[PDB]
Amino acid sequence: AHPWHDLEIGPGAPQIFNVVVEITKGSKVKYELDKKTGLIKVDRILYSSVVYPHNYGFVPRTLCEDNDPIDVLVIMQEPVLPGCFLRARAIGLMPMIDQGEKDDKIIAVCVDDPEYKHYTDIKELPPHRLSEIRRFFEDYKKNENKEVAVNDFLPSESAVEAIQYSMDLYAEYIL
Amino acid sequence: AHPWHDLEIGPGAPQIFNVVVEITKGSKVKYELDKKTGLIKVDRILYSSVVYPHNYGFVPRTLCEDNDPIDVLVIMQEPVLPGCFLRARAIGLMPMIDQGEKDDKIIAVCVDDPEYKHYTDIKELPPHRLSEIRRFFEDYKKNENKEVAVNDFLPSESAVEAIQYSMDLYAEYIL
Amino acid sequence: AHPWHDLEIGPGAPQIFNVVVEITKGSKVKYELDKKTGLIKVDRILYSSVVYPHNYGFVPRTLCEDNDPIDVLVIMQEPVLPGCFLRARAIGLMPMIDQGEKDDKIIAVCVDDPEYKHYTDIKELPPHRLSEIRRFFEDYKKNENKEVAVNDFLPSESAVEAIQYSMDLYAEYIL
Ligand SMILES: [Mg+2]
Ligand SMILES: [Mg+2]
Ligand SMILES: [Mg+2]
Repeated sequence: AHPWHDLEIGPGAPQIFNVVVEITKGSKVKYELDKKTGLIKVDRILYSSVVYPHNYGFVPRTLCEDNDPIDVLVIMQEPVLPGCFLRARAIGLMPMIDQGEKDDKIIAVCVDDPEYKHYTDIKELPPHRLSEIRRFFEDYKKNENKEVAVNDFLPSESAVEAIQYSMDLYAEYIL
Repeated sequence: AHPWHDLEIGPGAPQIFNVVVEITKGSKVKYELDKKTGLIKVDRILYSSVVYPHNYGFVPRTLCEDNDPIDVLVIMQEPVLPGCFLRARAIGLMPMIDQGEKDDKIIAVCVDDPEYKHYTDIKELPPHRLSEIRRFFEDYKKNENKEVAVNDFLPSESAVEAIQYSMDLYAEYIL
Repeated sequence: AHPWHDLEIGPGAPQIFNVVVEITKGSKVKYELDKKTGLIKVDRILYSSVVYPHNYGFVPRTLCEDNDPIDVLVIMQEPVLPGCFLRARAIGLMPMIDQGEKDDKIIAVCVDDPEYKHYTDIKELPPHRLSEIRRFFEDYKKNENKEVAVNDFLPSESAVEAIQYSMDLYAEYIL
């Protein structure tokens, strides 16, 4: 199964959905799905002594304006390996700009993680968590001389609307 | 290749056989094969501060009464990653009951591990190893309020008979 | 996608090319691509207390006299996981003999690693690095009672010629 096209989004979408992990919490390696093959590839090694703050990946059968599936950061107890998928609930949305292009990220929790599965909104999180996440995306390409502006987080309903829209775009631009 | 259906069981089956690893020794993440896609998914994060005592997975082209392929715990020197497979010899069988349902596990060694490849029966193992394994399966779902009873281990020939039966069930219930 | 057959070698071949990693830097597990299925398998656990000095794998759509794709050792900042691929530049060639059979290895860097992407020849590396690499391949099967002779390293152009030849052999012996 191709993890973008063949894996189902999950019956509970857009509220709950599968996430294919590309990058493990704590990693300096920026892995990405290779869209053509469905394999995981090294896009690059980060140019700063920084690491992804949480597991990170994408939602199957979604599509954004950047021609990628929608991105998700998944808060949970444990590191998850690239290429594996998990079930997640959207709890907030982080709008941002990467060199003039929209690049919004979903903030989610794993619904099968007994510690985090009961979160439904990012306002429930310790605020430092949000501060660290925002700072990561403002920092992680600085040493590539690439400009990343991050805006204020939005609530879970904004995230759910983003997911739904990306489902629609995928369904439209398929065949 | 779908790792359940397309990967061969191995010429030496039922005595020696491929094992597709789902969970690495030391992990708190309960990964599982997603039967439909052949991808590895997070089933859950364990609900106790426990970890899998050994690499853990399943045998291709097998089927049990629980509609899953047969489960195998593989004793060896080194952690193995989810989605990779290895060659194993069955050396014992651990019968158990998960909430009233049969859920027996094969105890095996990796035949390509110079340290463990010469084991042919669980009675050859340091007995604590068996004690820790049994205790793990009695413990690991307790905090999910799920009941798991584990019975006395059986010899390698009982394990080989279990494997063979699960080969037969797979061959029957295919097409 | 089958990682040997279906993944492209990369537009820049033979100078720059995809590498599918089989073994992570620091590993004692000798993983290998299973040619038939495209899955990663445990070939064996190394028989000495040694570990791979760098990430290690193969180039898609190549073929050598040993009926395997050509082998590559990839020098870079970070460990890469089995089954993932990356973009690499050939910077040298290590000729060797494994029990009377040719088994030459490419020495490469990851072109997406900001630290190493500017290397074009192995003479640019700290010489100890070459000493450690050579010694690894002279050591790692000793305890299997298998004989491995390693010869003097050759420059990047020798590596590029090896890659190109292995591309040709693959194209010939396909269908
Ligand atoms: Mg993305
Ligand atoms: Mg199972
Ligand atoms: Mg090889």
